[PDB]
Amino acid sequence: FVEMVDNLRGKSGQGYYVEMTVGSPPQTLNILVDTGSSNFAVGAAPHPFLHRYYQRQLSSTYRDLRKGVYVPYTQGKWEGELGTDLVSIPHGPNVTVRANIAAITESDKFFINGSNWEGILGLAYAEIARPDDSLEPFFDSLVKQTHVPNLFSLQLCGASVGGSMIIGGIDHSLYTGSLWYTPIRREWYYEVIIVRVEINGQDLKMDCKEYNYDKSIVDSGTTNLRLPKKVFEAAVKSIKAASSTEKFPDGFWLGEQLVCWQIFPVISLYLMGEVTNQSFRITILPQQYLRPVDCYKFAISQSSTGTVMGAVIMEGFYVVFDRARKRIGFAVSACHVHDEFRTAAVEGPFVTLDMEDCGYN
Ligand SMILES: Cc1ccccc1-c1ccc2nc(N)c(CCC(=O)NCCC(C)(C)C)cc2c1
Repeated sequence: FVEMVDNLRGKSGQGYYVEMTVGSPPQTLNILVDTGSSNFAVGAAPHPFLHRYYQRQLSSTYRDLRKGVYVPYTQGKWEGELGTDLVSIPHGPNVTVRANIAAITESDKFFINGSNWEGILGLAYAEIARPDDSLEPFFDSLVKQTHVPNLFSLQLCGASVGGSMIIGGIDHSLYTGSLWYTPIRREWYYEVIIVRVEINGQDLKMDCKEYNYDKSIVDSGTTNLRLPKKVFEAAVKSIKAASSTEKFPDGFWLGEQLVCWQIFPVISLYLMGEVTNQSFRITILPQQYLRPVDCYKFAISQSSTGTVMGAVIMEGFYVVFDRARKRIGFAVSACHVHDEFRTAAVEGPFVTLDMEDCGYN
């Protein structure tokens, strides 16, 4: 999978995108890689922020589904017109798939001014696709129509960002040590179960249900580590404690301020393993959750929809979305940023009882 190496670009905080083609003849677009959504949606109108857009009138293979779709978010939205067309990934597998495409015709606070992408590739499952789960997501269409294996893996290496999306396989050059797998609890988001959290080696001693209150997901579309409020409150209280050599205001912890200088504690997440009463832990450095924006912001925030393992987690690990076996693999990434005193790590096995009780119902 050599030519798929380094097929991801982007800017800090603006997500990772991959090059794709749509229609016949092929129209090239940069498309965000997003494991937290399930729609393949592309700009189709000359929005002033867009470098380019889907021009359906130029594609002989375009087919109109004659149905709109409306996707609101927190004060933002995009909406579009559903259709199908031929889709390829130039630095991916050598195949061409007919996939659903949502031609974005109206949006608000969706496209980013100054960014270099024009659409979004939802890699999650049909259940959270809009308008309903009958709109087959792209990767499902890819797997059904070709012999590409039902998995993909992501190495996000956080000016410009870089990374690799390996469609249908695993490139063992992109990680060190062994892969450790956590089960996909349910196929809608990429939902997983955190069973224990440690700050600098010290457990938070919270009922593990809180770590997954509502849910916990793996999301390449989210920048930060998003923890439930009560877990976030307890998490920052511990990170605050080990960080007494230097005192910042309270608002900096809620995402309100940056400071440069031109000692922090490591965060450990224990994930449910593949075997009863067996878990493993992934540990990230300060180089992950303190994102430069030599200045840096604090990239851990609270959430209402559960835990979100975003780029702060994924940029330290090679992550394997093993859809065929309903599991997610983690391994130390060969590109993660680390000093010479501490390293990102994936360790196991550990003994953890009542891991199923950690999931919310
Ligand atoms: C921010 C926003 C504004 C207008 C339209 C869409 C978006 C949007 C697009 C894709 C997203 N993809 C994501 N993975 C996320 C974060 C995770 C999340 O809440 N997913 C829920 C489902 C859905 C992504 C809203 C469809 C938020 C997103 C927000």
